[PDB]
Amino acid sequence: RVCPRILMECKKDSDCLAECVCLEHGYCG
Repeated sequence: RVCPRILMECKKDSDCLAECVCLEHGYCG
């Protein structure tokens, strides 16, 4: 669950850092 909250758009899970994931709204979370 290592995922600091950082408002950023994402195209896929890899676009985000740490174990964060890309939700449907198109942002990491």
